[PDB]
Amino acid sequence: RQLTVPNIPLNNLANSRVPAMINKMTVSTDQNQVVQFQNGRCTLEGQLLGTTPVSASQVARIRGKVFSTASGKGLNLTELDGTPYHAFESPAPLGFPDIGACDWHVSTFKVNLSGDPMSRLDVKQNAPFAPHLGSIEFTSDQDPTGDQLGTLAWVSPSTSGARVDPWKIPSYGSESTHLAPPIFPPGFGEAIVYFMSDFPIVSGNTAQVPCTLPQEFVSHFVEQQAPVRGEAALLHYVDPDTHRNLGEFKLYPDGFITCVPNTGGGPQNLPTNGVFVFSSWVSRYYQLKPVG
Amino acid sequence: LTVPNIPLNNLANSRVPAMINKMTVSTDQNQVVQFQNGRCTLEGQLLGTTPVSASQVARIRGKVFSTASGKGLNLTELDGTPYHAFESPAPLGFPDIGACDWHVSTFKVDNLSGDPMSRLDVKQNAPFAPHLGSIEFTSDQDPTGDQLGTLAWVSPSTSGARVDPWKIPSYGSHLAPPIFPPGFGEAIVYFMSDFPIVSGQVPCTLPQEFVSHFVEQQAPVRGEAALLHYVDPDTHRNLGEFKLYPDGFITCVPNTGGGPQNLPTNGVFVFSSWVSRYYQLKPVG
Ligand SMILES: CC(=O)N[C@@H]1[C@@H](O)[C@H](O[C@@H]2O[C@H](CO)[C@H](O)[C@H](O[C@H]3O[C@H](CO)[C@H](O)[C@H](O)[C@H]3NC(C)=O)[C@H]2O[C@@H]2O[C@@H](C)[C@@H](O)[C@@H](O)[C@@H]2O)[C@@H](CO)O[C@H]1O
Ligand SMILES: CC(=O)N[C@@H]1[C@@H](O)[C@H](O[C@@H]2O[C@H](CO)[C@H](O)[C@H](O[C@H]3O[C@H](CO)[C@H](O)[C@H](O)[C@H]3NC(C)=O)[C@H]2O[C@@H]2O[C@@H](C)[C@@H](O)[C@@H](O)[C@@H]2O)[C@@H](CO)O[C@H]1O
Repeated sequence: RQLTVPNIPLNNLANSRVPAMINKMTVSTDQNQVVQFQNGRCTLEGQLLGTTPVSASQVARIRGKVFSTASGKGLNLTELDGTPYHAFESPAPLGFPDIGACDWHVSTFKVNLSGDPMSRLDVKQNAPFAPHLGSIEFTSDQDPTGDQLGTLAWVSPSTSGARVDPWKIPSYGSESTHLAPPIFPPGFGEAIVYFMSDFPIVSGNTAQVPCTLPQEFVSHFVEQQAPVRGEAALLHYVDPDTHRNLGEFKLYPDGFITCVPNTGGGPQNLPTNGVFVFSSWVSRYYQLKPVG
Repeated sequence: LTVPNIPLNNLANSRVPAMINKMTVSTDQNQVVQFQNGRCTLEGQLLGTTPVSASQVARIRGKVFSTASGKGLNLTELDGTPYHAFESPAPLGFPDIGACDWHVSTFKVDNLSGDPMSRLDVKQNAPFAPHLGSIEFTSDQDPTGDQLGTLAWVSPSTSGARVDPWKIPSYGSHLAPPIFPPGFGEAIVYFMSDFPIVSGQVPCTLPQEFVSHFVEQQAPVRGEAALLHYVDPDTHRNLGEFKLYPDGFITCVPNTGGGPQNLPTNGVFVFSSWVSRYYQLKPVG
């Protein structure tokens, strides 16, 4: 099988961290910044890593059964289809959100509905946040019971003076959590390409969430199950009307994309209607032409 | 030609933001539907309001403006580019769950403070004019400016009534055409998802990833129908035969008293061959 990437323009691609559409590419202000996102992670051969699910509609979702303690309430987590979550070789159930170090606000419904079926579960990333072992605590102004299924609606700071940094991941343990490994900028002047989406972040530097692979790229790799035939895949980002090559990018086997950004610029200066196309297999050391 | 190499339970609904729970046929197997989302030809032509991504499904974006009785939205496309009242029934991705109230959770696309969410309560009555590019709402919050959001739940238009999610809206005073069962014992296959419906699952005719697959591929149609096998991914056994039509829907011949609702929900659809219109399917379920 021959490796391809989706024939879909950037703006029709979904974020792999939050339920939203991609609106631009960028590079990090610190081009040496290392990330360890647990969603949007998939090898070129189609191996899912971390908590990464297959579908865009599994991204940043939570399902579980409500339980009561002396102190309050929690969810005993299940997979999103309701099957049992077993602590094995994943940080959390598939699709579980990976926006670290902040409060989450998750809108859920009970899976004969009457009145208002929604509950907003407010979740702190403090001590009883133990998704790896299979439970989290929440508070809610509503009264959720039983089998609740929902989606991350918005995020806010853990404490009043603080901010939300969407570039961080949670601490899944309460303990080895089987995390997808860190991603380093791989040298040769290359910077990791991040795909950004608008998302309601309260007290963030911006209201945007980065990811390292568009969700449709993930499912494409899973479907295709293609053999890696080189150290990197050279891609062109192409204008779909003129077929002009707008810039060179490298797609690495571990499942992320790089470019060489022009000083003070980068892929954030490119049109957002282009399509990535596989060009050829290249050596790890292939030197890219600068973009932006 | 290929269809997505992905088990059914990892496929998304194309009419609501939810995962596929199961397949079924309609109780009345001659029932005609006209869904506006989840519609795409085999060659990759989007129809109705159907978008490419599962994260565009059943979403609304617009600018808040003042109406006679309160507030409304002047619609835009989901990416914030202007909506033109033209050939589509509405902005791409606009919900198509007809004849009911909608409850849509939105945020202001901006710096945020406090509670950034508004729930827009939308009735499909006189001012509901999505083709022209406007709808009205009531809300217990105070949304302003550029609001982007997703359908959260639905309820009855009036007290005592029931929600029928098999209906589509009236878009106002290029609708995707109806899907007719083709005859010969074949029944349209509907893909069902759990979704919060007060006083009622939501059906669709193509899982969303089938749509992006067709768009992505731009495959030539080389026969009158595509014969698909539904395969157990763990034993690799063929669990049943289905036909995929060029206009973009799927059929089976359901066994009497049964049907694809009796099949496991973790199987994978696989293209087998091109067949003629009247290729007779082995019954399933
Ligand atoms: C118990 C006590 O000493 N104080 C409680 C208040 O903190 C609760 O109201 C708080 O109002 C704050 C703003 O005026 C703030 O909204 C706070 O939580 C909110 O902000 C924090 C960070 O500062 C987080 O971002 C939260 O996610 C966010 N919650 C929202 C926006 O809904 C409010 O209290 C929060 O929720 C309570 C239950 C506790 O978990 C606090 O730690 C949270 O901060 C309110 C309690 O309901 O009044 C007092 O009880
Ligand atoms: C008493 C007062 O001061 N004002 C009255 C309003 O409260 C009434 O609003 C209705 O409140 C109901 C709850 O008691 C209910 O929420 C109703 O809508 C709900 O039920 C309808 C079907 O009957 C739909 O299913 C709605 O989706 C559902 N809404 C939910 C669950 O949130 C309310 O009426 C709706 O909202 C009002 C403002 C109007 O827009 C109606 O057309 C809507 O149906 C109000 C009802 O007419 O009467 C006031 O006097």
